[PDB]
Amino acid sequence: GSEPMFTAVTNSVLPPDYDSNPTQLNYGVAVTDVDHDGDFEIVVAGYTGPNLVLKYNRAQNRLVNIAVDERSSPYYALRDRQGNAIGVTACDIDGDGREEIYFLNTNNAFSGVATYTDKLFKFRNNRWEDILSDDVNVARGVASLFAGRSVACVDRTGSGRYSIYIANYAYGDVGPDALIEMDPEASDLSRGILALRDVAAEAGVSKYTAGRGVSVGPILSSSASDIFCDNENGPNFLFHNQGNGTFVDTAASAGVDDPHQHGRGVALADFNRDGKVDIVYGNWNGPHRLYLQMSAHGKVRFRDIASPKFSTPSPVRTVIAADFDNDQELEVFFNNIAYRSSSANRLFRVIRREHGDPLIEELNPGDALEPEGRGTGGVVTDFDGDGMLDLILSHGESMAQPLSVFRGNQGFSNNWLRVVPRTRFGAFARGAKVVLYTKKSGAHLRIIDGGSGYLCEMEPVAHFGLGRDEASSVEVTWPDGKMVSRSVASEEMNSVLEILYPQAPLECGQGFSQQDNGHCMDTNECIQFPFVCPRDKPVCVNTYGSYRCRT
Ligand SMILES: *[C@@H]1O[C@H](CO[C@@H]2O[C@@H](C)[C@@H](O)[C@@H](O)[C@@H]2O)[C@@H](O[C@@H]2O[C@H](CO)[C@@H](O)[C@H](O)[C@H]2NC(C)=O)[C@H](O)[C@H]1NC(C)=O
Ligand SMILES: [Ca+2]
Ligand SMILES: [Ca+2]
Ligand SMILES: [Ca+2]
Ligand SMILES: [Ca+2]
Ligand SMILES: [Ca+2]
Ligand SMILES: [Ca+2]
Ligand SMILES: [K+]
Ligand SMILES: [K+]
Ligand SMILES: [K+]
Ligand code: NA
Repeated sequence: GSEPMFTAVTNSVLPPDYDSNPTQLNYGVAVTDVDHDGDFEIVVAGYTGPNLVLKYNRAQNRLVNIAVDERSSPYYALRDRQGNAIGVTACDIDGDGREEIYFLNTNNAFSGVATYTDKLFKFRNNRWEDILSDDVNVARGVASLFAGRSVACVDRTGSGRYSIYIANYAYGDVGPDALIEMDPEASDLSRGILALRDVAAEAGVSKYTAGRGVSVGPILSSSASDIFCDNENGPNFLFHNQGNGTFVDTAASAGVDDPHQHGRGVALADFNRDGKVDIVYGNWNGPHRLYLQMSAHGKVRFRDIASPKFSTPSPVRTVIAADFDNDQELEVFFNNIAYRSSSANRLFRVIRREHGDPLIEELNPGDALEPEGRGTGGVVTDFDGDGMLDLILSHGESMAQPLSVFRGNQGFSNNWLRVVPRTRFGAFARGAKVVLYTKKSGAHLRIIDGGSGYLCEMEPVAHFGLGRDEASSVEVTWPDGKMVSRSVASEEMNSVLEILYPQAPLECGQGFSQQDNGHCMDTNECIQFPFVCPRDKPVCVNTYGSYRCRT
């Protein structure tokens, strides 16, 4: 409630300067591995100015920009100073195990027609090169001149090669959303011929909307990647993956169309830890939503549980859900833009309860309050590898301000585990679901972020806080449905586990058991008895991960 969660470390780790943290207009931020060396770099969309690629130097304890102003540098093209970048994400589009980097540029346009193309950078011929406008693609209808906002990776058919969802901002009947991916039939990767196509129309997502936020993962799907678009001046879309690379909108039916509000930052999470994916998002000067997935009438239906404080209107941009203090409960961070007046950032803990809905608790964001911050973007990542998530905030639009960097103040003695699933080709498995079964605390769910938070993309890591507890096993579900269950050894606690795509006896913890298919599932205590309920509360009710006894 009262103790400050964050300390600013900007001045020691990323001081305002010309080269690495300029006073400029920045927008989205994405975390990926740019130099294939295992560590993650932080890619910043420069709206007026170069894009930044920040790499942690342990010797100096600094984030240093490696996209230096040097034409001979392999990173030089990434600067794209002429591009007015807003959205960014990174995804392996060609299946080489390395991520490409997409910048949505919005030069001279709020909406409709823009004057400079988006960029999709790939490392080849020993340097980063734009492939959207190269010989192969320039006439293939994949580089267009539209305003837009967020982008996100989508493993559309479970192939392990990503499509990139492009949330364009239409003006009338100009500027539909796009879904860009590799065209295998026109590609020859042995010769570096990477042919792209837009499949938005055939996939069912070619819509004319005021695009804002996007999130991707198994929301209604058990394993396949659905797409949630929180738009403005109209309904949100909840694109249910049909299993054949196509999507059908289900938002109105599911109760998340929210047609009279204007979405910004968005994240997918399981707040009540019932294994069903929930949706949190900010509404621009509107009632922020925390939608728990429920199953009313055998049909799926989301229910808002936002408290009055949580839903208090603000000029929200970035929304992130993460366990900043490793205490097992997710926090939600709101990066507000102080464009007309002071507008403090907000932090809430969402506390799973034994009975009923989670409890929403306002926290003190400490140095991350930033009442004068023009917040435009942000990410979480553990860039220094100490097991505590770090927070980076970008600022811009209406006032040039440097990036800010924060470390957490709380939960140092709590346990943690970080899980990194890989695709069948060795890339970050964006869109994968990771479930951690704890010894006594039930099951925690993460989705690896392919794009979230409005304009951003978080590190490709399922970061679990374990509090005082320990892990029994992990379970990874890839978008294609492959599921791997693995015990976590004692010595693997408080570390990063890599989980490879599949080319010890299983521990499922309390409330769960290994089924005939080899995977952990809920134990039904009500039938697995010596009878569990006492005389005075004799009716047993089975729950996911537990049970309750009532009268
Ligand atoms: C892609 O699949 C959709 C959905 O197919 C239905 O749901 C799937 C999960 C599976 O159960 C299928 O057998 C179902 O048909 C197709 O849309 C359906 O198409 C049929 C045939 O025209 C139609 O009668 C259904 O009403 C459609 N259902 C929905 C929900 O739209 C779609 O045609 C498939 N497209 C391609 C190109 O394969
Ligand atoms: Ca790296
Ligand atoms: Ca690649
Ligand atoms: Ca849930
Ligand atoms: Ca927490
Ligand atoms: Ca850290
Ligand atoms: Ca149970
Ligand atoms: K730029
Ligand atoms: K909306
Ligand atoms: K702010
Ligand atoms: Na654009």
